[PDB]
Amino acid sequence: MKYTVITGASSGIGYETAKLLAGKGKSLVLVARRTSELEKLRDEVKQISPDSDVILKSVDLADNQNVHDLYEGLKELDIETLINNAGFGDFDLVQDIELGKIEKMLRLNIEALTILSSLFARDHHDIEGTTLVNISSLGGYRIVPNAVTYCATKFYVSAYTEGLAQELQKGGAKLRAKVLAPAATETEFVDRARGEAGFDYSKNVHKYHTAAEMAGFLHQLIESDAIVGIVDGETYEFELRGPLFNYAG
Amino acid sequence: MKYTVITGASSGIGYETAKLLAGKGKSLVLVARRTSELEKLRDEVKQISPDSDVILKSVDLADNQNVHDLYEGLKELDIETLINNAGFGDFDLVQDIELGKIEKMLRLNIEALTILSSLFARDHHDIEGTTLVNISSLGGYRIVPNAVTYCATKFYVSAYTEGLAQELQKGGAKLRAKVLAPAATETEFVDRARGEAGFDYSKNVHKYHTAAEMAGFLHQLIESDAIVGIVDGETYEFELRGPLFNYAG
Repeated sequence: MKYTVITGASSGIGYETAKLLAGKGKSLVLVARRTSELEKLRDEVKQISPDSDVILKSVDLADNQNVHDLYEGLKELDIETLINNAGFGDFDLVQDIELGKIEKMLRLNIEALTILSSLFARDHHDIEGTTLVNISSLGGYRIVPNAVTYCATKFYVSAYTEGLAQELQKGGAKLRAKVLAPAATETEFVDRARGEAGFDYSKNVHKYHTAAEMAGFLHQLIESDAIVGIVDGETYEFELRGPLFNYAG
Repeated sequence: MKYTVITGASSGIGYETAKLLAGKGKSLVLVARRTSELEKLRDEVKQISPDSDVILKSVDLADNQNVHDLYEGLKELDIETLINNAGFGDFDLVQDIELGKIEKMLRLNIEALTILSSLFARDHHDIEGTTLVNISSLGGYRIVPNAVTYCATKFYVSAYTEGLAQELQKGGAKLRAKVLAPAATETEFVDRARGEAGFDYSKNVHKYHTAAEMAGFLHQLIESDAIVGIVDGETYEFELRGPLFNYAG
């Protein structure tokens, strides 16, 4: 009846978020390219919550028109939450990057996120109980060597979302906007970012959250009054906080 | 024989930079859409410096292919400096924006700048005497109400450029990357951002630099060892300094 839209639902944080919210009886619109994985997730959602309605959207969100079309197709649904989670990364020096991939990364991590945020805001700003959650990274607040382009995309996500969140608050909007900033999380991110499958976090990363743990944090952020949900890089504690960037409003 | 590439040369900061560097006897590649204004600038550059060679590129940089084709066409030139100055803004709430314009803004402010930075770095990283200068904004370090999307584009430019600059330094590169962050500057920026010609800074803005003053700052940043050239929002003093963002390298 009321729906949560999750982009990048087919694996990782998005997948676990779907499973967690199914635990709360929510209906879901699950968006990704991998139809097969979406269908697997759907089965798992329905096992957790038989009365959850699930809508699958097999869509490449790296195309701006595809994003517009996606949103237009939801017009007959009551969306209470929209989660802009689809995204990927890259490891390489700038002088070494493949522009096809980096261009796509800009279209996905920045453009698709801006298009859906904008369209959601346009027709949810005055609707009670609505929430926009954009997924940045701790890398959207502090730069990581060998990941400059990706970090920059997340600085965009962080600044955009903090700006939007404060615009809505100050303008008396009913819509709330939030930003999740994970650190290391065990998903397919490293595999896609290095361009080779089967990275093992247990044998390569000293500190990381599971995707299930990150989904829990995401849920805590939604239910909170805080704008920012960020993992501390030193302690790996999850912190609900106010905007981190300077704001001239 | 050695060239400075200036994007957005047809008005504002870019225009004044061309005239200043002409004063230094430099040769120029001037890029923009307005052929007529490019030719006017060319006349003025030649009046300042008859021995400066001037190459004009009438190009819409909001199309990624056009940016690639632009760069490939300079292959026979010796580029010592590339300035990613083309860009525009918008004033409006997120819920009120026009997606065509904001989509274009992402393609120009973010994508064209990334493409040219990446391409320049690819074949200049080890070349003595080369400089990349990306034009951000004071709004790429502090968020301005009613300009959230644009500010996010400039947080991208700031983080990308600081990240790149540090990557190059840490890696022993000969190439130097810099970021200029103007505050209010008397250009066509307000006209294009409100979608309304004829804005008068003298009667509407308490503090602003002229485009000529900002060109001078730009020149000081190139000659400096500093990564960041930023205008103080309270004093409007120009400061040469190091990265502002948290960096983990």
